[PDB]
Amino acid sequence: MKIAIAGAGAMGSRLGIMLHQGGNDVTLIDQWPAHIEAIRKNGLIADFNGEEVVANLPIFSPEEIDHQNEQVDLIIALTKAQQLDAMFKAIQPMITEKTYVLCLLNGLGHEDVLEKYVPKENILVGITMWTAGLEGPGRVKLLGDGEIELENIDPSGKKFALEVVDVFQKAGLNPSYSSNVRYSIWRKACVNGTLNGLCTILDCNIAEFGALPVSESLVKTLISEFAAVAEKEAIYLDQAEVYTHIVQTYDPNGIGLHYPSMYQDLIKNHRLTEIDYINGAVWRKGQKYNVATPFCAMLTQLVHGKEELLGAK
Amino acid sequence: AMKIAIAGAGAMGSRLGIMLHQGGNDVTLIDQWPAHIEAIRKNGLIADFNGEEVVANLPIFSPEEIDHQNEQVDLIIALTKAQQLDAMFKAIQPMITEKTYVLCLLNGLGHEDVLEKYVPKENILVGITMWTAGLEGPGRVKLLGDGEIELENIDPSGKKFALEVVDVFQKAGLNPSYSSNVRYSIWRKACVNGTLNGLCTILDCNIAEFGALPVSESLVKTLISEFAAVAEKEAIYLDQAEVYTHIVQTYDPNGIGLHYPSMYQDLIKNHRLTEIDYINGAVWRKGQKYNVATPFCAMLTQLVHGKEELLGAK
Ligand SMILES: [Mg+2]
Repeated sequence: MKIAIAGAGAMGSRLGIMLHQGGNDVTLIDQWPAHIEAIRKNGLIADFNGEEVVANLPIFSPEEIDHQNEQVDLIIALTKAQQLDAMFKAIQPMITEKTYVLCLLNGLGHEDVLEKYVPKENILVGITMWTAGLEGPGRVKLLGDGEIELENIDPSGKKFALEVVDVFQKAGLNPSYSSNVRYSIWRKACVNGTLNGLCTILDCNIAEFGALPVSESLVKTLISEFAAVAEKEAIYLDQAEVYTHIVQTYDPNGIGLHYPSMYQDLIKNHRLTEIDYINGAVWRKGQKYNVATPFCAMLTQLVHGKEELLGAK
Repeated sequence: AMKIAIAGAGAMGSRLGIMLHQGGNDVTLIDQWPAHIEAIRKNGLIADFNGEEVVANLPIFSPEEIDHQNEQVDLIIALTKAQQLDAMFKAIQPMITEKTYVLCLLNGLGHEDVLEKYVPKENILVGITMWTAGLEGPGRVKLLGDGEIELENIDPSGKKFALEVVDVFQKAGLNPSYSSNVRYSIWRKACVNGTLNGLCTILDCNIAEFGALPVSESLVKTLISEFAAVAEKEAIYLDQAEVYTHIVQTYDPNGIGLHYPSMYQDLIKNHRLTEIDYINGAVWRKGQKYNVATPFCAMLTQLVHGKEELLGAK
């Protein structure tokens, strides 16, 4: 298999090394100049389970890709959501009608960007439980075990999804085909589409939010909107268990006393949030599917208003 | 001679009471303030009325005292704040018959929905009072200046009696007029107050700061649309463009742009409970009964109530 890894961060580097070792043609694409230079000069150097592994993998920045580059069977997308479109536009010369994409991004709706570059039937989604650390440019620390669960988003993509599993198996990645990955991503986005935005706007921690008399109605209204949109994509969220899952976070002996990650980005660090890929994505989908998602719409607008007020970058 | 009960005998109710008494009407005061009841029972209601002392020996009762031995009245004038209106009208029911009308003088939206539990819906009038009144002490008010009252029947059957109330108020010197814009102006005002108030409160910012946001147009217009959708069901047709234009004009730092709206001062400055239930909460309540979606009103109401709880507002 010819594989391009779009985003050669810690996870991308792990996957690249392992797939290389498994006998595949691997090309890295990355936006960190020092990292690129280091890999070009000394190879990708991994502290891989106490053993040094050096892999001489081709690497390019997106601006360097053109017609001359080799075409690939699979692109593994690790590029963060806000650079995804730009990354895929750059690597277009490497894509044919037969090219598949495995999207390993967090959050929702990435297939709307990806379908501009690749048929929908060619899109796979995955979750990785591997860990990885970058020690510096061209150097990664790889420890522990893990696995990758993946799923075709379109029923025509099943055969190739199984072929990616086989490739990943021979590379030691511990893959499985799972009919639950899209559901788990939807379910997680639900969690991230409640506490994140609501704590950020109201300015409070998780247990403080949970204790509000309005918390039940706000959370449940938001879950229902995620569920209404997900249903159009043949994902049927268990709304009662999603609610039970969120209610458990309120426990002060658990993470109750923590502030959610969106609070940390915006309120603590004045950085732009992930809202466009959570409630913003449900809203975008609702608009295309003629499903009303007003709480997601308003929460998205309020968070964007708050970002601008705090001069978030 | 109309029999008139004043529900809420504060400074304004006291003005109306005295003046309607001077016009020869049969006035009864209803009030929740014990010291006020005691002073009025001892010495009558005392007004410093344009530099002259006027005393009016009016009957006065607390709501809990009212029973079927009390007089049944032609008109109740409602001035009790919204938070106590329901309990006030439940208590004064013994004074209401099928022929009793209410003139609601409260600020804000949707009070007819409480009143109609106690007074026939056909008999509800709404008005705006431009008079001023001050409270000097229990049973003692200070009345200066001029004013007027504009009023309107809510139900088309209430028109003749509304006109009769105007006549009564005219003779009492209250400068009344019948106005077919009263309900509209109340809706338009609530619409304005249903945007910047909750939004600046939740986001923590002033009016111009809010206005400049790239989401200000979308937030404001969606909220306006919800107000208009529900008003339409009650045969009030809001000019959504005019309302938006008014809101944009508030962004001007030469005008009120640098100010914070009243709800912000209530909650964010003073840690006091907001009026949200009688603005966005009222649109939301009506929308539910009319099968009209009002989700921005609903969410904004819940967020404001959320913030009240977080700040320990009282
Ligand atoms: Mg700005």
